[PDB]
Amino acid sequence: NTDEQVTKALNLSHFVGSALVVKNDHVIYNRAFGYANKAKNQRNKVNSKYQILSIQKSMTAVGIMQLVQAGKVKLTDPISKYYPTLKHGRQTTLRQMLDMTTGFRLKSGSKEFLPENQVIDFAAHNVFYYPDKNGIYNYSSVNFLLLAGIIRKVTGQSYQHFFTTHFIDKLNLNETGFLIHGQGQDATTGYRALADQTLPNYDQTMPESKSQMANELGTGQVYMSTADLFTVESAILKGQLLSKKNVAILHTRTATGEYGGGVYNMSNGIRSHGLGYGYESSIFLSPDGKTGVVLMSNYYRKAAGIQATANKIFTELMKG
Repeated sequence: NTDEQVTKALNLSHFVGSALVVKNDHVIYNRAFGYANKAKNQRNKVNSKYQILSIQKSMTAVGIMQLVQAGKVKLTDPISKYYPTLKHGRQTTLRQMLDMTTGFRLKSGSKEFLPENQVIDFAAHNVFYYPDKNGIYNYSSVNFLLLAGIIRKVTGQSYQHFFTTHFIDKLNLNETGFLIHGQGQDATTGYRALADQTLPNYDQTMPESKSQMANELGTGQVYMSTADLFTVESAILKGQLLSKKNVAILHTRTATGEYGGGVYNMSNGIRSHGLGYGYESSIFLSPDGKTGVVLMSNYYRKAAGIQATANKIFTELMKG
């Protein structure tokens, strides 16, 4: 029984959050564990909202590739086309930015809360360039912040506007939004764990300032339910937002990394993972978008990471 084996694996890892498993487009597991907000005695629910974190990068990537399908950008474009004031790494292509094969890094964003255009400007002006990292896989969030800046520049509207129109309104997502506006009903709280902690105690909540939220432009500023996250990633692989031909060009690994077009590309589908602000997010999805696992947790513990758990579940699920 899938339910017994998934529940046992989630209990063993002291899972806190919501868990979703889908096999051939049928939900075969949908359960929540522990507390959304311990002080208010609010349990996590299957439709609770959690931070998608870096999994938002897969959606920023699709936004870029939509602009490619519409003939407004090319993947061979240099970053200097969109950011003419850059001194260094000007030849870096949109393709590299999408694959995390750039030498760009932003050490930190602004300490103040800034509107989108000033976040983008802060990045363009403070980003460091390491020539040694050019062309080789290295995770660097600023790549996707700068890609969200390209969406803004090309469209003449906000990234929030792009995201709301192209995902939230488009797929009728009822548990999806930006954290900066508040989660609303069935909100979760992020909890801070210690390095060695496995057992949830809800001792410490984890702060996130409005500046931190603004600084996650394109990279990790959105909440979703498990269902909403599965809807989006499934819709992508199924050709609902972008041609399947363009999905395959986007989701192409590199010589040095599985990562390609905002996801990790494996032999048996895709993986995306997020960490931050007390949260962890994990999705594993089959190539056809019909089989996979979403775990989202508001109580990240290094010593009880949810990605290993999702991976184990997914590996078994894909055996049949």
